[PDB]
Amino acid sequence: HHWGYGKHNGPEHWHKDFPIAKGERQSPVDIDTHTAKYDPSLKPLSVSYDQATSLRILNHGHAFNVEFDDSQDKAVLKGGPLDGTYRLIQFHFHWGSLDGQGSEHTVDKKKYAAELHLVHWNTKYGDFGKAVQQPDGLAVLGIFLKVGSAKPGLQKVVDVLDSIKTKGKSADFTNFDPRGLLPESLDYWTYPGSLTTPPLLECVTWIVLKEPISVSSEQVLKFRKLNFNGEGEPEELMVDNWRPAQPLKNRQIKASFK
Ligand SMILES: [Zn+2]
Repeated sequence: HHWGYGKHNGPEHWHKDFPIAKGERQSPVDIDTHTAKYDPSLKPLSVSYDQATSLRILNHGHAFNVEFDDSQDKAVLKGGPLDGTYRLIQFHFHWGSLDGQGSEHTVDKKKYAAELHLVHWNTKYGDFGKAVQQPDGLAVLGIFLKVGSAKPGLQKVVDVLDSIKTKGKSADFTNFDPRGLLPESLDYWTYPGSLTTPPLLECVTWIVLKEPISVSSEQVLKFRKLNFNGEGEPEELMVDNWRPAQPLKNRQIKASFK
């Protein structure tokens, strides 16, 4: 027995094993566009992914991660509300069983078909493990996905999903350029939050892009064919692996645009 997204081990149950689930800076949250404050002091985001080195893709049971080599400053995020350099370590998604749900963050209560998370850690802390124990340890770039036209740069990812259908499976995944997953504009909203899966540590500085990217129905359909279960176990489709919006509490959401 362990956490998951089912009726008996879902988000509503996590607080029992991870008390911080009821914390003061939990994520995701609903972004109220009319209450978010424009902050002129916010610097533009600086994304340097030209030297990114992807290594592998694996199904860990709650989603699939594309891992990158983070032994050097190859793919980094700087600027915006960030102080220092943050290295990209992995990216993953959160999707639904239907196109009307799947994203973790919501905009004026609107849900998107999926949400992409690019996770980076503050180099000042030496490694990811130490970074998660700090309030400014991680920076996660959130991108919404809506169903429409196909996204060319995403196809490489969808075509290998068949090789990592079940929990525990991994496959070599080299030379993937994450730049093909970014929208045209880099305008964003930002707020202090947490990881959206256990251990739910409150070490994240969220950067949610205003502009979603479009993916085709066929592309998202392939995501839905993945399994939560391991090989040789009853098939349980990997869908709705998203956590519901949490109370904003004592926090303010800032916007880089007005
Ligand atoms: Zn995530």
